[PDB]
Amino acid sequence: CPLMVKVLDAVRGSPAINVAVHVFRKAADDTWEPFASGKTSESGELHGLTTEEEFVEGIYKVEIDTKSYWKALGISPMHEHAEVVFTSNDSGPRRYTIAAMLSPYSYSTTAVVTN
Amino acid sequence: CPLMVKVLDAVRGSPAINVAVHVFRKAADDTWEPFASGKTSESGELHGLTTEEEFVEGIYKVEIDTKSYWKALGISPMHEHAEVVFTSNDSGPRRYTIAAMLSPYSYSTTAVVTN
Amino acid sequence: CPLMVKVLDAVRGSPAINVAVHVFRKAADDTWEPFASGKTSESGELHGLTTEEEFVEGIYKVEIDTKSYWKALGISPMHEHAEVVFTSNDSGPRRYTIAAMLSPYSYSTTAVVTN
Amino acid sequence: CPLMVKVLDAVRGSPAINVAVHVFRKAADDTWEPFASGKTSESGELHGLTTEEEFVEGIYKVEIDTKSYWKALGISPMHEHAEVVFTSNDSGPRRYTIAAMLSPYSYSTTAVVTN
Repeated sequence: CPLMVKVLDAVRGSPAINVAVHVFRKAADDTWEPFASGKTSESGELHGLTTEEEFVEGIYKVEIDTKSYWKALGISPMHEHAEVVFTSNDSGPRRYTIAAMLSPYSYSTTAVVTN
Repeated sequence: CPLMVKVLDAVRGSPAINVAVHVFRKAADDTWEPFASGKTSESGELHGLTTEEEFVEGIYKVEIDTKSYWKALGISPMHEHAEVVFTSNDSGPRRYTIAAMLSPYSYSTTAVVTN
Repeated sequence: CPLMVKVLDAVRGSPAINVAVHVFRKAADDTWEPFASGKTSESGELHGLTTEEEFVEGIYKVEIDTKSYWKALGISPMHEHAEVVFTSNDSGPRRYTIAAMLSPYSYSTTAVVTN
Repeated sequence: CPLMVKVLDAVRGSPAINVAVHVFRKAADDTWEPFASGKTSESGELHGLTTEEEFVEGIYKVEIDTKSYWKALGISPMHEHAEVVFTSNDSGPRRYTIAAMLSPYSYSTTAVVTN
């Protein structure tokens, strides 16, 4: 509920299905601690990564296995992965949607925060 | 000189070459009057659309024929075109560059206004 | 149901609420005919614009009143609107989700087409 | 010459000036070795990161310090940075340009490979 990840395919105009997503949280010693992970569903959305209790303030990294996605579609991409690093600096009942739009040579990402 | 267009292909990671661009200016009867046109060069850029003298205050529409571009590459796109509508004001800055990033199911257009 | 529109604010990272959206369909005489309209909800989403019975093949213009959105936030924007023009064909998938991400000088738009 | 970075501020419609850029190259032991760095000029462009002789085939990471840019404008952005990882090949086009479009809650990064 507090964190959702959505992956779109800009070449085919479809949800990017079964894309692996890893989320890390920056630890007190500046290292990346593994936090949660999953695969996008048929809608391109990855729900249920975390809970309100666990998703505290911090710096989070979302790494998307775009290369495996493209290769499964018959595409050899130029980007090796997609990575989005963001901060939650607002505790409380805040909901984050991290959306990534993918192409073999490009990505775009948007964060929408709602209450 | 006062109005430039730059177009990139975010799927192939290249300038979008030979893309037709049409510029319109809103007439007193709220219809779009043809103003200028051209096609992008091998660098994805279109220079010389207009002159300082001809480029007066008004509401301008820039339409980039992305559909013909994608079709010539064998790619089925979503959009008929990519566009920006903006107002030229003589109190504001003096050079307008329309920067367009293209993919078959996603585009961005930005007005970059410089002095 | 066949057509959904979502509008996001790239400056604030929030849904764009109460944004007016007009959809037009190109008539056989090359004119733009009013087809449907609505305003985005608190989620930035506009549901129920049309029905399967009404949404036939054709060329559609989705015109988003970004100017009123920005002025309600105290901003006089450079883009006068956002416009997304596309063709629906019946041999392909039938549900279109059109998302637009806004700034006073830029927008990006994504199309997701499902069956 | 072989590697350039260009950054636009899509909220203000202007080149993103004085933006720090760090480039790393993957070493034989899978570690990221610092390769080059610089900052964008008044045109938003960063030239002279490297030379043809030093930019050999390999996997390169380009990290753009978007956080400091927004913070210098008084804005606490969502993202810590914008990054792309790509592979250079000698038997291919020999100029790589990373084009980045920025907003506080949204960005795109594209690799443009030209000859």
